[PDB]
Amino acid sequence: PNHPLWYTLCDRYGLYVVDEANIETHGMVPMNRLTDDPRWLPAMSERVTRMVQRDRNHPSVIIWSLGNESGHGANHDALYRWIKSVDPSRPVQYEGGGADTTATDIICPMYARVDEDQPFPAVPKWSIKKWLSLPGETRPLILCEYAHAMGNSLGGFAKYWQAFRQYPRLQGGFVWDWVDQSLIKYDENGNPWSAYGGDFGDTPNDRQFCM
Amino acid sequence: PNHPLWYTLCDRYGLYVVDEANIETHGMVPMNRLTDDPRWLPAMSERVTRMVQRDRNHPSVIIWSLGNESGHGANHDALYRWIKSVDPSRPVQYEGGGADTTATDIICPMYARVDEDQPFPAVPKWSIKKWLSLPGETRPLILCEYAHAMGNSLGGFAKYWQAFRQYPRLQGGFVWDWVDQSLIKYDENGNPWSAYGGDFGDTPNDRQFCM
Ligand code: NA
Ligand code: NA
Ligand code: NA
Ligand code: NA
Repeated sequence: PNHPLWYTLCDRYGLYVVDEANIETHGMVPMNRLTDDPRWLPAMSERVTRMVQRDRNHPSVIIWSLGNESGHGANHDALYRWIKSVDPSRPVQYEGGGADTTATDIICPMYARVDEDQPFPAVPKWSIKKWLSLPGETRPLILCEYAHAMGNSLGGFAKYWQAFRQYPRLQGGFVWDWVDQSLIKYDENGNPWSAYGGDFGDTPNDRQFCM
Repeated sequence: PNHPLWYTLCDRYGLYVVDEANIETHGMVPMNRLTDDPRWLPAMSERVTRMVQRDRNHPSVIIWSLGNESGHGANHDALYRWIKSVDPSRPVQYEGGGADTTATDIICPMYARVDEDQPFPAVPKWSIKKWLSLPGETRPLILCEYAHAMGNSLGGFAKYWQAFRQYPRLQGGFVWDWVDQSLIKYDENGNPWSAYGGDFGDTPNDRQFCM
């Protein structure tokens, strides 16, 4: 969840907001180790419930998210249902566990391609066009992250938009992402320069992957 | 309906048969002028009922068809339901009226393309990949006619097969069609040559379109 003023400004200027619980357990092995453990349900529930209690009156918020990259565990199912019960006015989405689990109203993959399947075991990233018509699938598809804009990038962006416009149930997505996460450092003169991962003696690091 | 020996041979050799009623009213304006007229129901019913009564024991017949290019009329709905009631063992398909009407268990367009929509009013031919995922649509898609093999043709045939293999619910199609409808004619010498439309004094005609 963002700074409270962010919602107010989105209300007044006009932007659709996905308000997202502060839950990411990307580093766990497997990714759902904590989110499937009932002993972590209380901690997780507070991050969902106190978000809804704070933000539910903002018109700009149109979708709740259960967090990010925490696999899919039973705690997600529990908290999905809690929101649907407490606030029927907004869809709930969550990408973990394959983007189309029982804890999401919206098929919301990250980095699924327009035409090409990426059939990883357990968590495949189908072509977005194919995903829509998998037997029994009815949900709309909106990418929670796509067109990774790292450095000299956004190649093939037009291909997404052509498909967004042709397929009613492909309703767009969220580019990853808005702003380079570079920090300002100084040399011996007093000249500012853009510092990324590794430039503060930090180790292990993932380097320029913040930008 | 075919010569009775056809079904026997398809039973023994192993081919899947779509058995189709002898109903085509293509030249009406509009196409359903007869099939929506309750006075033509008796005549239509006998073409459907008598086919089912003849052929229902043949294992090779796996799908019933209500005919071809006769628009979509209320008589089609009546007869669709008569088959479903009399023989639950086989799906019913019918292409008229836009290939996805209430009178078909299978989306069965003729000459719908792989990626390109052809948005004709009332009876659009959506791209087959798009058709699958239209809001609310659940049925499988099998083209009753595709890849027009007229003379030097079948360009793009591979594009169809790639999509059939990638999309579970795209379950193939029927090429149009098997055999050139040329006839053997003779001249002053006694030369056997191949004759198409018009070569018999017949007027009006549509020429090489029979091949
Ligand atoms: Na769309
Ligand atoms: Na990053
Ligand atoms: Na298929
Ligand atoms: Na023809």
